[PDB]
Amino acid sequence: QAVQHVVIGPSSLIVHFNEVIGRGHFGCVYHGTLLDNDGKKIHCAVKSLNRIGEVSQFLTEGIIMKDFSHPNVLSLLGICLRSEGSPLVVLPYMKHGDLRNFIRNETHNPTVKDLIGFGLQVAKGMKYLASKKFVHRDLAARNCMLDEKFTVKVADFGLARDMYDKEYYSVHNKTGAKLPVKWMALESLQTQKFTTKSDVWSFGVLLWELMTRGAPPYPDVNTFDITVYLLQGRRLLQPEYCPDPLYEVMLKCWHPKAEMRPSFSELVSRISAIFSTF
Ligand SMILES: O=[N+]([O-])c1cccc(CNc2nc(C(F)(F)F)nc3ncc(-c4cnn(C5CCNCC5)c4)cc23)c1
Repeated sequence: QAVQHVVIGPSSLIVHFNEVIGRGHFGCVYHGTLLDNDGKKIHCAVKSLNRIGEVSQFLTEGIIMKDFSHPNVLSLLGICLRSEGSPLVVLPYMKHGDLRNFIRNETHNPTVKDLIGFGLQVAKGMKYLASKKFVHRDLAARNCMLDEKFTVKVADFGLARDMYDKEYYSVHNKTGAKLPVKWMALESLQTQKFTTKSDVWSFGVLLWELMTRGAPPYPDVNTFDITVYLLQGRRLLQPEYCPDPLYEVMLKCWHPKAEMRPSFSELVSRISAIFSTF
């Protein structure tokens, strides 16, 4: 026990295994139905982890993840160990899928204000995580979800940590770490260490993705050259319809001196002000 408050009884959960809605390196994600305490049926997303010594680490992870709670951070609904043996991670269903795919979709019409609002939401989610001394390491539009109410959830963390799109990652050959090179702070490219200050660099990249509606960053600088491009002081350019003040905020996030970058509390303030004016 001690993980009992995280536990979901098997007969209280249906996983719709024919309906794959996501795939990461650590397992598939399926549509599911959970019967809550209320006795109401709710839509969930279920994560099937394929890959006994490491079982107790999973229960360990479930409880710490359960303690995190915020409107803009992905929440853990529960975990279900079945007779199958494959641990199941139960998370709320995100109607609009990941934020990058939502904005790239040409049939969607998010407004400039919408896009700035998504950004603010992440800033808020990230503010809460940095206060709990949590470093994300992989903040990006592809790793934020969008629910039915246009609420952004910072995901890719705890039991949901994975690679869902291999395309942008280098996997280090010695340490195993995923390295999303084009979202990485300069100092992270050099030392492979990550901080809240490097999260801030990445949030900057995320804002740029928002104001370009999911364009690939630095499409013409190869991976290797990214380090000298940044050492040369060069940075991503202002997208066409990105307000001047917001771009200034991006540039702040990319200052070569980590200490010189704003904190997420400071980013929430500047961006709320931008969001509310005009
Ligand atoms: O953990 N992540 O940050 C992450 C990032 C990218 C992909 C995933 C796996 N995809 C997912 N992970 C989760 C989570 F994290 F809560 F379990 N919840 C999810 N809810 C809904 C959907 C989904 C898939 N298609 N759609 C609709 C898109 C518009 N039309 C058709 C259906 C929604 C994908 C999820 C996870």
